[PDB]
Amino acid sequence: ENITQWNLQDNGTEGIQRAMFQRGVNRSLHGIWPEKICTGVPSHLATDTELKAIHGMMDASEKTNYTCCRLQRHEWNKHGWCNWYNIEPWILLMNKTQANLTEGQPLRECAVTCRYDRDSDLNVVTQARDSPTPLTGCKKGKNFSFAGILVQGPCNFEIAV
Ligand SMILES: *[C@@H]1O[C@H](CO)[C@@H](O[C@@H]2O[C@H](CO)[C@@H](O[C@@H]3O[C@H](CO[C@@H]4O[C@H](CO)[C@@H](O)[C@H](O)[C@@H]4O)[C@@H](O)[C@H](O[C@H]4O[C@H](CO)[C@@H](O)[C@H](O)[C@@H]4O)[C@@H]3O)[C@H](O)[C@H]2NC(C)=O)[C@H](O)[C@H]1NC(C)=O
Ligand SMILES: *[C@@H]1O[C@H](CO)[C@@H](O[C@@H]2O[C@H](CO)[C@@H](O[C@@H]3O[C@H](CO[C@H]4O[C@H](CO)[C@@H](O)[C@H](O)[C@@H]4O)[C@@H](O)[C@H](O[C@@H]4O[C@H](CO)[C@@H](O)[C@H](O)[C@@H]4O)[C@@H]3O)[C@H](O)[C@H]2NC(C)=O)[C@H](O)[C@H]1NC(C)=O
Ligand SMILES: O=c1ccn([C@@H]2O[C@H](CO)[C@@H](O)[C@H]2OP(=O)(O)O)c(=O)[nH]1
Ligand SMILES: O=c1ccn([C@@H]2O[C@H](CO)[C@@H](O)[C@H]2OP(=O)(O)O)c(=O)[nH]1
Ligand SMILES: *[C@@H]1O[C@H](CO)[C@@H](O)[C@H](O)[C@H]1NC(C)=O
Ligand SMILES: *[C@@H]1O[C@H](CO)[C@@H](O)[C@H](O)[C@H]1NC(C)=O
Ligand SMILES: *[C@@H]1O[C@H](CO)[C@@H](O)[C@H](O)[C@H]1NC(C)=O
Repeated sequence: ENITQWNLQDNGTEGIQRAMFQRGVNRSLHGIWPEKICTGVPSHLATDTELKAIHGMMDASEKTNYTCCRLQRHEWNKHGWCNWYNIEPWILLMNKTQANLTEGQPLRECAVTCRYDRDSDLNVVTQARDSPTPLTGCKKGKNFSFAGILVQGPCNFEIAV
């Protein structure tokens, strides 16, 4: 039911993806998304010490030099507080998910957004998730590159039939 999405390295894509490439990071968690989006005052303000505990997750914000904690706080506020109720189980979940992503190619990895590279003739995956979704920037009949791993389809498993 919850969508897990993450960023993948790509020097050709300015922002988080280029920063990950330079830092030798292959996969960095974006968020864990239940159906219910949080509205209003969070039940708890996510501190930098708390958010830093999700080891290896990079901020999408250039203002923190892609470290912590603008993306992390935004994720707790928009998707965390109203569904997890307390910060401790959400940090342990976000951190276990990132620790799993750092290991390499996940069991379920589907492209979300691409940057088509004319030189290598590949759909360089900039964001992926654990379930298939309509693509953005991915060119039809071109193979996908998930932080170096070549896959002919949009997922590292079969969807169709
Ligand atoms: C998918 O995403 C959902 C969120 O939409 C996740 O579900 C949440 O899981 C967390 C645990 O990881 C749950 O948090 C705990 O809630 C306890 C109270 O919950 C009551 O019962 C139902 C649950 O069916 C709730 O819906 C009600 O609102 C009730 O409040 C709460 O007591 C508990 O805290 C205790 O432990 C922590 C430490 O773990 C202490 O810090 C704390 O003081 C206290 O002792 C937790 O906060 C949460 O209830 C779940 N939310 C829902 C809506 O079900 C799934 O886990 C996600 N799954 C995957 C695979 O990603
Ligand atoms: C990771 O991705 C980045 C971005 O795509 C890439 O960086 C680019 O690298 C190229 C080559 O080193 C570089 O090109 C040079 O640009 C200067 C002018 O630069 C100015 O303008 C840029 C915008 O156009 C701006 O980004 C710069 O900061 C700067 O203000 C130009 O003078 C160079 O001279 C030419 O050199 C070529 C050969 O290299 C000759 O054929 C030619 O005649 C000129 O002498 C050259 O074009 C580009 O500026 C970089 N862009 C950015 C954004 O940094 C990295 O290369 C890539 N990393 C890896 C490891 O792949
Ligand atoms: O985790 C993230 C967050 C944002 N982005 C993209 O970077 C820009 C936001 O500054 C935006 O270009 C935004 O595009 P979007 O995510 O909305 O598709 C990422 O790539 N990864
Ligand atoms: O199920 C979903 C799918 C996407 N999103 C948000 O929309 C942005 C673009 O897809 C995604 O980058 C994400 O942005 P965010 O909420 O993390 O700011 C969801 O919220 N839930
Ligand atoms: C991490 O991976 C292991 C093995 O696939 C799995 O048992 C565990 O549930 C995963 N944790 C998360 C947070 O996805
Ligand atoms: C977060 O995950 C890392 C593994 O990358 C682990 O070493 C660390 O103890 C975990 N942190 C918390 C707060 O559990
Ligand atoms: C990134 O991915 C490539 C391809 O899977 C791999 O060769 C490389 O070792 C990975 N880097 C890290 C930091 O795990």
